[PDB]
Amino acid sequence: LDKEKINKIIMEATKGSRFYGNELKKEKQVNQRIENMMQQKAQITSQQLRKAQLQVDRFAMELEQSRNLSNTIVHIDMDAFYAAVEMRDNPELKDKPIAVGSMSMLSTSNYHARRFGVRAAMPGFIAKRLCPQLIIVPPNFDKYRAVSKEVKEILADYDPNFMAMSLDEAYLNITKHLEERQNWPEDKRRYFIKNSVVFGTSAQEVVKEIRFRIEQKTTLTASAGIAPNTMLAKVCSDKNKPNGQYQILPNRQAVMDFIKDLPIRKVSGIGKVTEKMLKALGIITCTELYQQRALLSLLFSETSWHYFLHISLGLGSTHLTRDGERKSMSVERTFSEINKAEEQYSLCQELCSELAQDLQKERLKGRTVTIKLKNVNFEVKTRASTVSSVVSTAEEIFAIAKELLKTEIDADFPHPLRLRLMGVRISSFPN
DNA sequence: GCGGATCAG
DNA sequence: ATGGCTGATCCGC
Ligand SMILES: Nc1ccn([C@H]2C[C@H](O)[C@@H](COP(=O)(O)NP(=O)(O)OP(=O)(O)O)O2)c(=O)n1
Ligand SMILES: [Mg+2]
Repeated sequence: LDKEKINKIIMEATKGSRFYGNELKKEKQVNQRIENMMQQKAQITSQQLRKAQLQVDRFAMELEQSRNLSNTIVHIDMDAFYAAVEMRDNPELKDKPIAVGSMSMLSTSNYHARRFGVRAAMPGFIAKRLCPQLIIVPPNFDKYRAVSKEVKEILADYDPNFMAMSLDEAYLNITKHLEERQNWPEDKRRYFIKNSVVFGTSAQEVVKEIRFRIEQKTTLTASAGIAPNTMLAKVCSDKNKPNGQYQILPNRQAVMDFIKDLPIRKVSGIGKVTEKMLKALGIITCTELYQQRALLSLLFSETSWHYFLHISLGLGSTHLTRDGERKSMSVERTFSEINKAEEQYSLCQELCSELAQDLQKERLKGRTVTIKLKNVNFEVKTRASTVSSVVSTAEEIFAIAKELLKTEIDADFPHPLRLRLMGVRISSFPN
């Protein structure tokens, strides 16, 4: 279906909804935040812009001098992961469009179904408008976890200190392995077909191994990115997707050749809002981001333009820092409307218990309980409280959450809170 | 330390 | 009729 034809059908089915109303209310809150930045741009002198340009360029010269091309970074991302698993274990779905999820929401969709515009985080009922011929299969998360365990076993060979970003996703540092691999016999890098095949000593080949072995072991395809830093690897991982690789060779020129015309949206970290904000300054590509680096040092905060500059120069992380200890744990749930207050407490109590049982698992305890309430027009509130004593049991959490919830019900009194979603988070763990 | 928001997969 | 979850972080206050 045509790109014009898609955005129309959604607008047809979506217009008038409670959800839709909130999306406008958000888009207005966005556009206002744009217009303010513009009214702030207007009041910048050529002198300030100059003073900035030297400040940024002194920093940029520090970053460029610290650049590091000596590491080899691989990013693996499974192709249509949940869909592919369901396709794998049901041939009848192979030549056909599908989506994993419910009528309420979709986790993913196979490439047959994207051609109709159905994708992740789209509700099922809308995807059925975009394609009535769509088969929605409920998610089997346990299978997906098990598949992930099968691939993480492979990936351990090449980097034991690899880090996984989800089930389908993982960065690897293959520098220590590529070093060892140069002087390996063909016997140590031969794999039989499920007849025998051997793979080369190059980075492109090591990754072809990984992708091969995965397809043998799981009968599923993955794409990969090869580059000197994580940020980069992550971008090219999506370039030849599905079932394909891409390398940025470790030399300054090749890096910059790619960056040159790369849209900012294709970077991990730059989402829809930031795209629109930077688009409002005529910044769409990564060289335009470099050009305006002075302007960006005055409009955005220190951490933001620092980040933008790393991106501008094609820098990123080159060692995979081990997964640190968690800083929060949470649970939330959607339901058909709840307005009777006693039911809202009972639900809060259930979420609080679940959250308690999750902490029990990891033997953690915290000081800051935070509820989350979403009403039937999709407006989200959060309410927190921090306590002196560390808490952990179902009761203690509920004790604190009950009061926070009370404060809210009393606030609208006599009106009932019309909730569609409630949540409970705990945070502020020890040092 | 809080609440609202963005982003990721 | 049906518009998800969990965790991390940032911005402004
Ligand atoms: N919003 C989202 C995004 C992804 N997911 C799940 C479904 C995906 O199969 C899995 C991995 O996401 P992903 O790598 O971004 N894309 P996916 O594997 O579906 O296909 P490709 O983008 O690799 O072609 O996370 C989700 O449940 N909710
Ligand atoms: Mg994927």
